[PDB]
Amino acid sequence: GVDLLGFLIITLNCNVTMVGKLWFVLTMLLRMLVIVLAGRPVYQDEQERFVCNTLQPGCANVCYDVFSPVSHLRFWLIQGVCVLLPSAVFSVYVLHRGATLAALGPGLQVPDFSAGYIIHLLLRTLLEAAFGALHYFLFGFLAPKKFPCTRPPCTGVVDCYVSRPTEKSLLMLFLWAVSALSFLLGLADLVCSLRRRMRRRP
Amino acid sequence: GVDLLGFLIITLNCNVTMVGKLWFVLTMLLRMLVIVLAGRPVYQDEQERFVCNTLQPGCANVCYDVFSPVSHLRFWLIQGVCVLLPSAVFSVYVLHRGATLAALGPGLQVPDFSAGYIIHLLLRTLLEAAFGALHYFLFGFLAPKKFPCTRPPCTGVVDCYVSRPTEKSLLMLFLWAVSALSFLLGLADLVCSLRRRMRRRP
Amino acid sequence: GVDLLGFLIITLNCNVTMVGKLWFVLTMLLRMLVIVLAGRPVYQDEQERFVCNTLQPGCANVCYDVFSPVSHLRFWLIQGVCVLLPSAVFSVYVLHRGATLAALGPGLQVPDFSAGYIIHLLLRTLLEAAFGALHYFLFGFLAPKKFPCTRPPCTGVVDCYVSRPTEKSLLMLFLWAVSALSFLLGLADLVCSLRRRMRRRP
Amino acid sequence: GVDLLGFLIITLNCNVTMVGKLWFVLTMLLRMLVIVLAGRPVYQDEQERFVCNTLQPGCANVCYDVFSPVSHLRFWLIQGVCVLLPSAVFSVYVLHRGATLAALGPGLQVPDFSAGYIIHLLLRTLLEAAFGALHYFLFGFLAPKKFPCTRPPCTGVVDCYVSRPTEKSLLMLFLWAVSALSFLLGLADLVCSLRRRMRRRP
Amino acid sequence: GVDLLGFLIITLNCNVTMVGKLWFVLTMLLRMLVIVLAGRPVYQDEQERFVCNTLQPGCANVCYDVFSPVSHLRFWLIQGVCVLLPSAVFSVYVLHRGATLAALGPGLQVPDFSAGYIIHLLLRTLLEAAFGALHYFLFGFLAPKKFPCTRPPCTGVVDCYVSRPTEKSLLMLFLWAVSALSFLLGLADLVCSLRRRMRRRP
Repeated sequence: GVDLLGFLIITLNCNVTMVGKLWFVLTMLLRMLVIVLAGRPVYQDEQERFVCNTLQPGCANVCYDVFSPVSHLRFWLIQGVCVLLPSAVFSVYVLHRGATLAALGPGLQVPDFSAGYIIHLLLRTLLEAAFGALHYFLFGFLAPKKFPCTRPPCTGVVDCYVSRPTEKSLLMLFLWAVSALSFLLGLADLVCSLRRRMRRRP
Repeated sequence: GVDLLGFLIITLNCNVTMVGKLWFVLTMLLRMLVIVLAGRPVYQDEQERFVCNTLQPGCANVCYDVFSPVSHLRFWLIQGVCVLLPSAVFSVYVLHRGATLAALGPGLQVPDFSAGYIIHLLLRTLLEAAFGALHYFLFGFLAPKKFPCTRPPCTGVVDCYVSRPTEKSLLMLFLWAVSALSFLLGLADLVCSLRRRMRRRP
Repeated sequence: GVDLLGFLIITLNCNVTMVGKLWFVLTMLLRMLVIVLAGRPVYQDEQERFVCNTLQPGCANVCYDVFSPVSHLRFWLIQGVCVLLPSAVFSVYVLHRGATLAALGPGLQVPDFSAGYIIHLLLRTLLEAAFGALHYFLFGFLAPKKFPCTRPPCTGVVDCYVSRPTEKSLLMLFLWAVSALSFLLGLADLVCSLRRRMRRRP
Repeated sequence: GVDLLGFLIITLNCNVTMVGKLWFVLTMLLRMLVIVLAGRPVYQDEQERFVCNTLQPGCANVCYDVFSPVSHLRFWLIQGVCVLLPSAVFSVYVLHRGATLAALGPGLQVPDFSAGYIIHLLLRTLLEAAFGALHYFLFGFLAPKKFPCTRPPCTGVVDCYVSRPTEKSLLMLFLWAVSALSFLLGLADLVCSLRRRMRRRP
Repeated sequence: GVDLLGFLIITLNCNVTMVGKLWFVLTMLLRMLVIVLAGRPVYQDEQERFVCNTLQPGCANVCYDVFSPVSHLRFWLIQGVCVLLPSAVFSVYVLHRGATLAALGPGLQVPDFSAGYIIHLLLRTLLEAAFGALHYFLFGFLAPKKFPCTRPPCTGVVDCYVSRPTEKSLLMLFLWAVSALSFLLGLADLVCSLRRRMRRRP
């Protein structure tokens, strides 16, 4: 005996575990906020102050283009969005299936969206290992200090100096630690919400 | 027997299909977020580091002005806004026609806004083909690496070097793939929500 | 027989026409979003790359200061805010007069805020003609391509080159078209919501 | 006979006058939006283009540091936040005292938070005169056009040119007018909500 | 006898004291807003205008990298996020335990989340002393005005000039004062919400 803004929050809370909620808080307060606020200013002058020891115009542009085919700030952003996509698709599905069932009508009788949670957890877990492997195989662990350049529109070999590599290496380690910690939180929910299912099935 | 914050969400959910909701999520989490967050920093120094091999002041300004009459970041933003406009006009219309009917008053009796959905889908689908054609005929597929300039306030032919073309070409391909995938989602909803209409009409 | 979050949306929806709602959508999705997102990056380097053919320090600063006493981005922002102010004052007034009347108490009995709509429409319409006239008399229709400078801390006449004038001229024409189209929407509501009033008064 | 999302808006609306609501709208739509959106771009290159007629490195840095100990954009932001703080503390107090009283329980019986309004108005009014006096005694009314510098790491007296002083002086006058107009709105509410109190006390 | 959007706000308000609410307002209106809005522009050109008295390319990059291993803006942001994390975890826990208990069902009967408040307060208080100690031992109290550099890719000892140190020193003192004031607010809530607990236990 509740209103429509009643049994529309219980039907979404009772189908998600506390571990998932705290994972959501951790993944949106320590990952999607640090990247936007403290990641953009750091990588604002990666090309402006990429000083190369040369004088022929155009050597610096190609040298920088060869040095970094794609900066890892965009890699972090893409990985963060692709991790959060399944957590939104499932929420939309739950809302659609919960707000349409009350229209027909008949101490609560909330639906049971449990079979749609394990698949979501599996997809989210699988989407992180591939991204971690790509991160390791593309960017390594720490940024380099100087780069040698040989692609000639210019004459010779030009050694260029990277800008503020220590802070970049610190931020990379921080994000690595955050992702590693968040992987275990999502792995512990799949092994706990699946052993709690076969128990309640005589 | 529901309140006003009751039969004001069902009357908006029952008139939109799950395909449309997931298209909305995809078009606002992978298109309107990537452009704002990762598109602005990339195109921040397109003119600052457009190095030209010349010394007469003023050759660089006109050469850049001839090179790019309009950058494609603004094109992407305009296309994204113009695609989402019909999806907001219909929502406003539904809210206006749903919150006014309950004022008069008489196991639910929700209205049927189905004839106003096919027209919206047709307009949204038609608004994307023209923009795709314009994108292909204006910007091509990949960015160039060097530009020749002849418009003289300066003396001769000046070859200028574009800044970070590889990352720009990667982002353009990503956005092309996203738009191509989103077109089929909007096309499959029109062919499914129209065959499901003539069935329920004896 | 509704709650307080009941007859507090009808009392605000029944007093505003569909034309006004779609005008609100149009002038907040195509005017206040384009200016913020695509207007700031364009006018970010108007002074940084205002190249002048001189060598005496300080000629460029005064030449730019004489060239543009006030950029038109701030003009657009001020006009946009001053247009939207009346649409918020009336909403605040309606909420204040609707949430205080239900406290006393006595198939609905919603209030009639119609006399307070024509005055709002008249003020909003009058606030746009003056701004349009100021825009035409201050900035013209197209940006110039080069500027002559004579105010001497420097020696002679210095011709400076403006940065990316074609894109600026395209954006300003787009904004002109948007404002011109929005003026007629606000003019057609005053002539329709006033002829529909004298009819219902025997 | 209302819900909790019922007698939680009347208990906040009935304790605030229309003058206060319109002052809030004016102070958050014409003061906290202009500063953020149009104040940040103007003061973005105050140091980048502070051209000084010298050649010894380091003279420009100290000359700029002596010229502007603190820019007035931060002064405006601090004043704006410190003005709005009392208007939020009182709202939090009202919510806390209104949501806890309905738990115990017993044509409405709304509480009377009037003695807590005059003190808030007095504090808000007193917090603006001091800031106005500080603004006048620190920044004056109009920005200067050129600055003489004598603090030597360099040799001699160096005259530097300020960047775009006319637009800065226009924005300063606009903000001065806005603050002066807003002071009277807060002064007229204290003299009206206090004469309307002794009347209703036989 | 309330709805679900009823006994879901009382169960969260009655478990938090007014001191905590005003601390939240203070630590989100004077700490998380000043840093984002007035902290980013100040530290935007810390490396761009770090002038060094040398001519060999690459000396400036390493000199700046040695001078500031990590800027204190990121330190402030990390400390602010880590302070607010416990205040969000507890809120999520309260919502989860309050929205699930009403599903089963049985002048109010709100739960008592008091034992879960002292632990949260203790963790939040302990998380600030360590950060304050780190701030003192890493950045001191005032920024320096000039830096000597000896790490050679360059020849000799190079004295570089910091950019706008006075404003940085003023902002750092302001943030120090804000943090010091906020520490006592969180300390006085633990000593008051613990003496008020043993009283109500015969």
